[PDB]
Amino acid sequence: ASKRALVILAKGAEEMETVIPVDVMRRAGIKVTVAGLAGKDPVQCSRDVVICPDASLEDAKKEGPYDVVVLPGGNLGAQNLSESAAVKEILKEQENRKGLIAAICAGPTALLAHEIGFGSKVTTHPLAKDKMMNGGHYTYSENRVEKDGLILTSRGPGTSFEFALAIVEALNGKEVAAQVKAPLVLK
Amino acid sequence: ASKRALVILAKGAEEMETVIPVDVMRRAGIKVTVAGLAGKDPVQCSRDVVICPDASLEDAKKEGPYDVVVLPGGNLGAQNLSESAAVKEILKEQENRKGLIAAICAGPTALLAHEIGFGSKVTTHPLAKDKMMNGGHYTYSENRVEKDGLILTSRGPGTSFEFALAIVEALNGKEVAAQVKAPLVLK
Ligand SMILES: *[C@@]1(=O)C(=O)[N]C2=[C][C]=[C][C]=C21
Ligand SMILES: *[C@@]1(=O)C(=O)[N]C2=[C][C]=[C][C]=C21
Ligand SMILES: [Cl-]
Ligand SMILES: [Cl-]
Repeated sequence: ASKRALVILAKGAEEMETVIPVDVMRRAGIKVTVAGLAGKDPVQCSRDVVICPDASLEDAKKEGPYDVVVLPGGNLGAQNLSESAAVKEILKEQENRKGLIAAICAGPTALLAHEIGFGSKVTTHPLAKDKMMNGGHYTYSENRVEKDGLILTSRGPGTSFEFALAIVEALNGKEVAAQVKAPLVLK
Repeated sequence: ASKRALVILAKGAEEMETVIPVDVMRRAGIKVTVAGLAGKDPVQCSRDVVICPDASLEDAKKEGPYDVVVLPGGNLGAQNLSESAAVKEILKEQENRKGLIAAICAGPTALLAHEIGFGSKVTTHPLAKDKMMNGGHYTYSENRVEKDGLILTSRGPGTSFEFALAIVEALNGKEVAAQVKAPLVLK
Protein backbone atom coordinates (compact mmCIF):
# COMPACT_ATOMS: atom_id res chain seq x y z
CA ALA A 1 0.00 0.00 0.00
CA SER A 2 1.22 3.35 -0.91
CA LYS A 3 2.34 5.73 1.74
CA ARG A 4 0.30 8.92 2.13
CA ALA A 5 1.40 12.51 2.74
CA LEU A 6 -0.58 15.54 3.86
CA VAL A 7 0.91 18.88 2.76
CA ILE A 8 -0.82 21.78 4.51
CA LEU A 9 -1.00 24.83 2.27
CA ALA A 10 -1.65 28.23 3.81
CA LYS A 11 -1.67 31.75 2.39
CA GLY A 12 1.90 33.02 2.32
CA ALA A 13 3.49 29.58 2.04
CA GLU A 14 6.80 29.44 0.24
CA GLU A 15 5.78 27.99 -3.11
CA MET A 16 9.14 26.33 -3.77
CA GLU A 17 8.97 24.61 -0.37
CA THR A 18 5.48 23.45 -1.21
CA VAL A 19 5.99 22.22 -4.78
CA ILE A 20 9.41 20.59 -4.44
CA PRO A 21 8.26 18.14 -1.70
CA VAL A 22 4.90 17.49 -3.42
CA ASP A 23 6.57 16.70 -6.73
CA VAL A 24 9.44 14.65 -5.31
CA MET A 25 7.09 12.67 -3.09
CA ARG A 26 4.83 11.92 -6.07
CA ARG A 27 7.92 10.78 -8.03
CA ALA A 28 8.48 8.34 -5.17
CA GLY A 29 4.92 6.97 -5.62
CA ILE A 30 3.63 8.58 -2.42
CA LYS A 31 -0.04 9.59 -2.48
CA VAL A 32 0.12 13.28 -1.66
CA THR A 33 -2.81 15.48 -0.66
CA VAL A 34 -2.23 19.25 -0.95
CA ALA A 35 -4.75 20.51 1.60
CA GLY A 36 -5.82 24.14 1.75
CA LEU A 37 -5.84 25.49 5.29
CA ALA A 38 -8.57 28.05 4.44
CA GLY A 39 -10.74 25.76 2.34
CA LYS A 40 -10.88 24.44 -1.21
CA ASP A 41 -10.00 27.77 -2.90
CA PRO A 42 -6.73 28.63 -4.63
CA VAL A 43 -3.91 29.77 -2.36
CA GLN A 44 -1.71 32.83 -2.94
CA CYS A 45 1.80 31.82 -1.98
CA SER A 46 4.55 34.11 -0.74
CA ARG A 47 5.86 35.08 -4.21
CA ASP A 48 2.35 35.24 -5.68
CA VAL A 49 2.28 31.81 -7.31
CA VAL A 50 -1.34 30.64 -6.97
CA ILE A 51 -1.79 26.93 -6.28
CA CYS A 52 -5.11 25.10 -6.30
CA PRO A 53 -5.27 22.57 -3.42
CA ASP A 54 -6.44 19.02 -3.95
CA ALA A 55 -8.87 19.38 -1.02
CA SER A 56 -9.68 21.56 1.95
CA LEU A 57 -7.89 20.71 5.17
CA GLU A 58 -11.33 20.13 6.71
CA ASP A 59 -11.96 17.34 4.21
CA ALA A 60 -8.42 16.00 4.02
CA LYS A 61 -8.24 15.52 7.78
CA LYS A 62 -11.16 13.12 7.63
CA GLU A 63 -9.20 10.94 5.19
CA GLY A 64 -6.36 10.47 7.67
CA PRO A 65 -4.19 9.45 9.18
CA TYR A 66 -1.16 10.08 7.01
CA ASP A 67 2.34 8.65 7.02
CA VAL A 68 3.75 12.18 7.03
CA VAL A 69 2.36 15.64 7.74
CA VAL A 70 4.38 18.31 5.91
CA LEU A 71 4.55 21.98 6.83
CA PRO A 72 6.10 24.26 4.17
CA GLY A 73 7.71 27.50 5.25
CA GLY A 74 7.28 31.07 4.18
CA ASN A 75 7.01 33.31 7.24
CA LEU A 76 3.38 34.28 6.74
CA GLY A 77 2.39 30.73 5.80
CA ALA A 78 4.02 29.46 9.00
CA GLN A 79 2.20 32.15 11.00
CA ASN A 80 -1.09 30.99 9.50
CA LEU A 81 -0.25 27.37 10.33
CA SER A 82 0.71 28.42 13.88
CA GLU A 83 -2.67 30.13 14.44
CA SER A 84 -4.77 27.20 13.30
CA ALA A 85 -6.57 24.92 15.74
CA ALA A 86 -7.13 22.42 12.94
CA VAL A 87 -3.37 22.21 12.38
CA LYS A 88 -2.84 21.81 16.10
CA GLU A 89 -5.19 18.84 16.23
CA ILE A 90 -3.65 17.16 13.16
CA LEU A 91 -0.17 17.49 14.55
CA LYS A 92 -1.12 16.27 18.01
CA GLU A 93 -2.79 13.24 16.49
CA GLN A 94 0.25 12.56 14.34
CA GLU A 95 2.56 12.88 17.31
CA ASN A 96 0.37 10.58 19.43
CA ARG A 97 0.54 7.87 16.77
CA LYS A 98 4.33 8.23 16.40
CA GLY A 99 4.01 9.36 12.77
CA LEU A 100 6.48 11.48 10.86
CA ILE A 101 6.16 15.26 11.04
CA ALA A 102 8.20 17.30 8.54
CA ALA A 103 8.70 21.08 8.41
CA ILE A 104 10.99 23.45 6.50
CA CYS A 105 12.35 27.00 6.76
CA ALA A 106 10.03 28.87 9.20
CA GLY A 107 7.62 25.93 9.09
CA PRO A 108 9.14 24.39 12.26
CA THR A 109 7.98 27.41 14.25
CA ALA A 110 4.42 26.04 13.92
CA LEU A 111 5.68 23.01 15.85
CA LEU A 112 6.67 25.39 18.63
CA ALA A 113 3.31 27.13 18.48
CA HIS A 114 1.45 23.84 18.85
CA GLU A 115 3.87 22.33 21.42
CA ILE A 116 4.89 19.50 19.12
CA GLY A 117 8.03 17.42 19.47
CA PHE A 118 9.58 19.28 22.34
CA GLY A 119 13.06 17.97 23.19
CA SER A 120 13.86 17.13 19.59
CA LYS A 121 16.91 18.33 17.67
CA VAL A 122 15.67 20.68 14.93
CA THR A 123 16.89 23.05 12.27
CA THR A 124 15.16 26.08 10.69
CA HIS A 125 16.05 28.89 8.39
CA PRO A 126 18.77 30.92 10.06
CA LEU A 127 16.35 33.86 10.42
CA ALA A 128 13.82 31.64 12.19
CA LYS A 129 16.28 30.27 14.76
CA ASP A 130 15.54 32.76 17.55
CA LYS A 131 11.78 32.26 17.22
CA MET A 132 12.09 28.47 17.26
CA MET A 133 14.45 28.56 20.22
CA ASN A 134 12.26 30.77 22.48
CA GLY A 135 12.18 28.88 25.78
CA GLY A 136 14.84 26.35 24.79
CA HIS A 137 12.29 23.67 24.03
CA TYR A 138 14.29 22.16 21.15
CA THR A 139 17.96 21.63 20.54
CA TYR A 140 19.21 23.60 17.55
CA SER A 141 21.08 22.17 14.60
CA GLU A 142 22.77 23.73 11.56
CA ASN A 143 22.42 20.52 9.51
CA ARG A 144 20.71 21.10 6.17
CA VAL A 145 18.23 18.39 7.08
CA GLU A 146 17.78 17.19 10.68
CA LYS A 147 15.80 14.28 12.06
CA ASP A 148 15.26 13.42 15.75
CA GLY A 149 12.39 11.39 17.17
CA LEU A 150 9.32 12.08 15.05
CA ILE A 151 10.53 15.41 13.71
CA LEU A 152 12.23 16.02 10.35
CA THR A 153 13.26 19.61 9.68
CA SER A 154 15.17 21.55 7.07
CA ARG A 155 16.42 25.06 6.43
CA GLY A 156 15.23 26.78 3.22
CA PRO A 157 14.28 26.70 -0.44
CA GLY A 158 17.78 25.54 -1.26
CA THR A 159 17.50 22.52 1.03
CA SER A 160 14.04 21.51 -0.26
CA PHE A 161 15.27 18.63 -2.46
CA GLU A 162 17.29 17.21 0.44
CA PHE A 163 14.25 17.63 2.75
CA ALA A 164 11.93 15.92 0.26
CA LEU A 165 14.34 13.05 -0.35
CA ALA A 166 14.74 12.55 3.40
CA ILE A 167 10.94 12.20 3.62
CA VAL A 168 11.06 9.68 0.75
CA GLU A 169 13.84 7.77 2.54
CA ALA A 170 11.87 7.67 5.79
CA LEU A 171 8.71 6.39 4.09
CA ASN A 172 9.92 4.30 1.14
CA GLY A 173 13.55 3.61 1.96
CA LYS A 174 16.98 4.68 0.80
CA GLU A 175 16.91 2.83 -2.52
CA VAL A 176 13.73 4.50 -3.70
CA ALA A 177 15.09 7.90 -2.61
CA ALA A 178 18.28 7.27 -4.63
CA GLN A 179 16.31 6.24 -7.71
CA VAL A 180 14.10 9.34 -7.45
CA LYS A 181 17.18 11.53 -6.98
CA ALA A 182 19.12 10.50 -10.02
CA PRO A 183 16.94 11.99 -12.79
CA LEU A 184 16.69 15.30 -10.97
CA VAL A 185 20.24 16.40 -11.87
CA LEU A 186 21.09 17.47 -8.38
CA LYS A 187 24.65 18.48 -7.48
CA ALA B 1 12.51 50.28 -14.66
CA SER B 2 12.04 46.78 -13.63
CA LYS B 3 12.93 43.99 -15.95
CA ARG B 4 10.07 41.79 -17.15
CA ALA B 5 9.86 38.03 -17.61
CA LEU B 6 7.34 35.89 -19.47
CA VAL B 7 7.04 32.32 -18.17
CA ILE B 8 4.97 30.18 -20.54
CA LEU B 9 2.97 27.57 -18.65
CA ALA B 10 1.60 24.57 -20.53
CA LYS B 11 -0.18 21.42 -19.40
CA GLY B 12 2.44 18.91 -18.32
CA ALA B 13 5.04 21.50 -17.36
CA GLU B 14 7.43 20.49 -14.62
CA GLU B 15 6.06 22.43 -11.66
CA MET B 16 9.42 22.74 -9.90
CA GLU B 17 10.97 24.18 -13.08
CA THR B 18 8.09 26.62 -13.28
CA VAL B 19 7.91 27.78 -9.65
CA ILE B 20 11.62 27.98 -8.83
CA PRO B 21 12.37 30.51 -11.63
CA VAL B 22 9.16 32.49 -10.99
CA ASP B 23 9.89 32.78 -7.29
CA VAL B 24 13.61 33.51 -7.62
CA MET B 25 12.99 36.09 -10.34
CA ARG B 26 10.38 37.82 -8.15
CA ARG B 27 12.91 37.83 -5.27
CA ALA B 28 15.20 39.69 -7.67
CA GLY B 29 12.46 42.33 -8.25
CA ILE B 30 11.71 41.13 -11.78
CA LYS B 31 8.10 41.58 -12.91
CA VAL B 32 7.10 38.06 -13.87
CA THR B 33 4.02 37.08 -15.85
CA VAL B 34 3.02 33.38 -15.63
CA ALA B 35 1.12 33.02 -18.91
CA GLY B 36 -1.13 30.06 -19.60
CA LEU B 37 -0.58 28.59 -23.05
CA ALA B 38 -4.18 27.31 -23.24
CA GLY B 39 -5.87 30.37 -21.77
CA LYS B 40 -6.58 31.87 -18.36
CA ASP B 41 -7.58 28.57 -16.69
CA PRO B 42 -5.57 26.65 -14.10
CA VAL B 43 -2.85 24.39 -15.46
CA GLN B 44 -2.26 20.77 -14.42
CA CYS B 45 1.48 20.32 -14.20
CA SER B 46 3.41 17.08 -14.67
CA ARG B 47 3.12 15.91 -11.03
CA ASP B 48 -0.45 17.18 -10.72
CA VAL B 49 0.28 20.48 -8.99
CA VAL B 50 -2.34 22.89 -10.34
CA ILE B 51 -1.13 26.46 -10.91
CA CYS B 52 -3.35 29.40 -11.80
CA PRO B 53 -1.65 31.62 -14.42
CA ASP B 54 -1.49 35.38 -14.06
CA ALA B 55 -2.85 35.78 -17.61
CA SER B 56 -3.47 33.89 -20.81
CA LEU B 57 -0.60 33.79 -23.27
CA GLU B 58 -2.91 35.53 -25.76
CA ASP B 59 -3.18 38.50 -23.40
CA ALA B 60 0.36 38.42 -22.06
CA LYS B 61 1.85 38.56 -25.54
CA LYS B 62 0.16 41.89 -26.15
CA GLU B 63 1.94 43.32 -23.09
CA GLY B 64 5.37 42.52 -24.55
CA PRO B 65 8.11 42.56 -25.25
CA TYR B 66 9.85 40.97 -22.30
CA ASP B 67 13.45 40.98 -21.14
CA VAL B 68 13.36 37.18 -20.94
CA VAL B 69 11.06 34.46 -22.26
CA VAL B 70 11.26 31.34 -20.06
CA LEU B 71 10.30 27.83 -21.11
CA PRO B 72 9.98 25.31 -18.25
CA GLY B 73 10.50 21.64 -18.98
CA GLY B 74 8.44 18.56 -18.32
CA ASN B 75 8.30 16.41 -21.44
CA LEU B 76 4.62 16.91 -22.15
CA GLY B 77 4.80 20.63 -21.34
CA ALA B 78 7.69 20.99 -23.79
CA GLN B 79 5.69 19.06 -26.42
CA ASN B 80 2.79 21.47 -25.93
CA LEU B 81 5.14 24.44 -26.24
CA SER B 82 6.68 22.90 -29.39
CA GLU B 83 3.26 22.55 -31.05
CA SER B 84 2.17 26.12 -30.43
CA ALA B 85 2.21 28.76 -33.16
CA ALA B 86 1.80 31.45 -30.52
CA VAL B 87 5.00 30.26 -28.82
CA LYS B 88 6.75 30.20 -32.17
CA GLU B 89 5.86 33.82 -32.83
CA ILE B 90 6.89 34.99 -29.34
CA LEU B 91 10.23 33.28 -29.62
CA LYS B 92 10.93 34.55 -33.11
CA GLU B 93 10.14 38.08 -32.00
CA GLN B 94 12.40 37.70 -28.98
CA GLU B 95 15.21 36.35 -31.11
CA ASN B 96 14.81 39.16 -33.65
CA ARG B 97 15.17 41.77 -30.91
CA LYS B 98 18.23 40.03 -29.42
CA GLY B 99 16.41 39.33 -26.14
CA LEU B 100 17.18 36.56 -23.70
CA ILE B 101 15.54 33.18 -24.20
CA ALA B 102 15.78 30.67 -21.32
CA ALA B 103 14.75 27.00 -21.29
CA ILE B 104 15.28 24.07 -18.92
CA CYS B 105 15.20 20.25 -18.97
CA ALA B 106 13.22 19.25 -22.10
CA GLY B 107 12.19 22.88 -22.56
CA PRO B 108 15.06 23.54 -25.01
CA THR B 109 13.53 21.06 -27.44
CA ALA B 110 10.84 23.68 -28.14
CA LEU B 111 13.66 25.90 -29.39
CA LEU B 112 14.49 23.15 -31.88
CA ALA B 113 10.85 22.82 -32.87
CA HIS B 114 10.57 26.54 -33.59
CA GLU B 115 14.05 26.86 -35.19
CA ILE B 116 15.30 29.24 -32.53
CA GLY B 117 18.94 29.95 -31.76
CA PHE B 118 20.47 27.47 -34.13
CA GLY B 119 24.27 27.32 -33.79
CA SER B 120 24.18 28.02 -30.07
CA LYS B 121 25.81 25.87 -27.39
CA VAL B 122 22.99 24.34 -25.31
CA THR B 123 22.35 21.86 -22.56
CA THR B 124 19.22 19.81 -21.77
CA HIS B 125 18.23 17.01 -19.48
CA PRO B 126 20.35 14.01 -20.37
CA LEU B 127 17.24 12.19 -21.63
CA ALA B 128 16.40 15.08 -23.95
CA LYS B 129 19.86 15.26 -25.56
CA ASP B 130 19.13 13.07 -28.58
CA LYS B 131 15.93 14.96 -29.40
CA MET B 132 17.64 18.35 -29.10
CA MET B 133 20.58 17.19 -31.19
CA ASN B 134 18.53 15.83 -34.15
CA GLY B 135 20.18 17.40 -37.19
CA GLY B 136 23.16 18.80 -35.28
CA HIS B 137 21.70 22.29 -35.17
CA TYR B 138 23.14 23.11 -31.74
CA THR B 139 26.36 22.26 -30.00
CA TYR B 140 25.79 20.14 -26.90
CA SER B 141 27.06 20.95 -23.43
CA GLU B 142 27.02 19.06 -20.12
CA ASN B 143 27.29 22.28 -18.08
CA ARG B 144 24.56 22.59 -15.47
CA VAL B 145 23.69 25.98 -16.93
CA GLU B 146 24.85 27.03 -20.41
CA LYS B 147 24.64 30.38 -22.15
CA ASP B 148 25.62 31.16 -25.77
CA GLY B 149 24.32 34.03 -27.87
CA LEU B 150 20.73 34.68 -26.84
CA ILE B 151 20.11 31.22 -25.40
CA LEU B 152 20.34 30.22 -21.73
CA THR B 153 19.69 26.56 -21.00
CA SER B 154 19.82 24.21 -18.05
CA ARG B 155 19.39 20.53 -17.28
CA GLY B 156 16.72 19.59 -14.70
CA PRO B 157 14.79 20.25 -11.52
CA GLY B 158 18.04 20.05 -9.59
CA THR B 159 19.64 22.80 -11.66
CA SER B 160 16.60 25.12 -11.43
CA PHE B 161 18.08 27.46 -8.79
CA GLU B 162 21.27 27.83 -10.83
CA PHE B 163 19.16 28.45 -13.99
CA ALA B 164 17.01 31.05 -12.23
CA LEU B 165 20.02 32.84 -10.74
CA ALA B 166 21.71 32.91 -14.15
CA ILE B 167 18.58 34.66 -15.50
CA VAL B 168 18.76 37.13 -12.58
CA GLU B 169 22.46 37.73 -13.30
CA ALA B 170 21.78 38.36 -16.99
CA LEU B 171 18.97 40.83 -16.27
CA ASN B 172 19.92 42.50 -12.97
CA GLY B 173 23.60 41.72 -12.59
CA LYS B 174 25.83 39.50 -10.50
CA GLU B 175 25.45 41.45 -7.25
CA VAL B 176 21.68 41.18 -7.22
CA ALA B 177 21.92 37.45 -8.05
CA ALA B 178 24.33 36.96 -5.10
CA GLN B 179 22.06 38.84 -2.72
CA VAL B 180 19.03 36.80 -3.83
CA LYS B 181 21.04 33.59 -3.48
CA ALA B 182 22.19 33.99 0.07
CA PRO B 183 18.87 33.60 1.94
CA LEU B 184 17.97 30.53 -0.07
CA VAL B 185 20.38 28.23 1.81
CA LEU B 186 21.79 26.70 -1.31
CA LYS B 187 24.80 24.38 -1.14
C1 LIG C 1 11.79 30.45 4.36
O1 LIG C 1 11.05 29.99 3.31
C2 LIG C 1 11.01 30.93 5.54
O2 LIG C 1 10.04 30.25 5.97
N1 LIG C 1 11.51 32.07 6.03
C3 LIG C 1 12.52 32.49 5.23
C4 LIG C 1 13.37 33.57 5.26
C5 LIG C 1 14.31 33.74 4.23
C6 LIG C 1 14.51 32.89 3.15
C7 LIG C 1 13.71 31.74 3.11
C8 LIG C 1 12.77 31.54 4.15
C1 LIG D 1 12.68 17.43 -17.07
O1 LIG D 1 11.89 18.19 -16.27
C2 LIG D 1 12.18 17.20 -18.46
O2 LIG D 1 11.72 18.17 -19.12
N1 LIG D 1 12.34 15.93 -18.84
C3 LIG D 1 12.82 15.21 -17.79
C4 LIG D 1 13.16 13.89 -17.63
C5 LIG D 1 13.60 13.44 -16.37
C6 LIG D 1 13.77 14.22 -15.23
C7 LIG D 1 13.49 15.59 -15.37
C8 LIG D 1 13.06 16.06 -16.64
CL1 LIG E 1 9.10 34.21 3.76
CL1 LIG F 1 8.73 15.00 -17.55
